[PDB]
Amino acid sequence: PQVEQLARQKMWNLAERFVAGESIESAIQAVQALERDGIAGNLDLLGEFIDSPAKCTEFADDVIKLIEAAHAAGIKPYVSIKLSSVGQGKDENGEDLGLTNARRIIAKAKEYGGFICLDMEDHTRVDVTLEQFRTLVGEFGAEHVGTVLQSYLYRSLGDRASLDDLRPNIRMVKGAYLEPATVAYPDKADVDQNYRRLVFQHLKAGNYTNVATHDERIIDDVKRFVLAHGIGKDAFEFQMLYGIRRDLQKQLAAEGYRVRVYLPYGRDWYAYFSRRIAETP
Ligand SMILES: Cc1cc2nc3c(=O)[nH]c(=O)nc-3n(C[C@H](O)[C@H](O)[C@H](O)COP(=O)(O)OP(=O)(O)OC[C@H]3O[C@@H](n4cnc5c(N)ncnc54)[C@H](O)[C@@H]3O)c2cc1C
Ligand SMILES: O=C(O)[C@@H]1CCCO1
Repeated sequence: PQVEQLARQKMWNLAERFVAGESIESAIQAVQALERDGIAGNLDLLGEFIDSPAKCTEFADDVIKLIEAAHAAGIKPYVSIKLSSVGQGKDENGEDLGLTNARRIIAKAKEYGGFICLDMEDHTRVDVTLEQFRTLVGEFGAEHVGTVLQSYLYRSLGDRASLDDLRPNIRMVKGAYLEPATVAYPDKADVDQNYRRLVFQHLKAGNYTNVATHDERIIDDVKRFVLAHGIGKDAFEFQMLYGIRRDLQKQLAAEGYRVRVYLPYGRDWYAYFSRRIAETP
């Protein structure tokens, strides 16, 4: 309705803190702005839990269009995908559709020297995502595909250790989803301690670690750990969501740490944006 135009625009203005815009062009412009401030980008097309196999494959094709556009602009493709957006769990001609679309995405990013992260979704998808991650590392190399472990899950430390033979690039996060006490630590102090164990164990193992958090107490303790263990500032990076603690993003880059910002865009922004709102301090 014409009467609702102002409210629709106001909601989008709220979301624009967290979402670059709705187009590939808006996302590329936002990454160029980050790079001018010494910060790297990690592109994501928004959307998840896509029901139709056709739409899952269209979504993968749109991620490929993004990778082509980034490359043509002189940006090394670094893209995060949710496998539920590209068909994970659905069979097409005897193979998992998420796996076959992820192969196409990673092959394209790798042609251009790029990288794909498999985001971690809710706990029901962890086993299949870790199985598919191991398969994809075998096909494309640990330099070209990474994944995520969530510190709120009891299983995560064991999962991290199980992956060490792959020398994998892993992003450590607290965890974005609603999870019961049989699956996830209810006490935030345990989530935060387990976060440190994941980062510290990954660094000691010599694997590339993405320290994805806006929690300054944790960030300061990671700086301390890296100093005490003689770890180079080329061996890991901090990561933050677009729009959150921009001051820290800039400060860390000025101190010579690597910083890479998760940079989402697209028309289907409601789910991601709703999680940002629910997280408000
Ligand atoms: C780059 C990146 C990628 C991620 N990828 C995944 C993934 O694939 N799967 C997954 O389950 N989780 C993922 N996460 C984690 C999930 O998004 C977090 O649980 C959430 O970001 C919690 O924020 P936090 O670690 O800053 O800490 P918190 O303890 O939640 O917050 C720490 C402080 O950060 C600031 N802050 C954090 N969030 C907000 C906000 N929404 N609004 C305003 N201030 C805020 C506040 O100052 C807050 O007190 C990712 C997080 C990051 C940073
Ligand atoms: O989708 C989300 O809310 C989180 C943050 C980025 C990747 O997974």
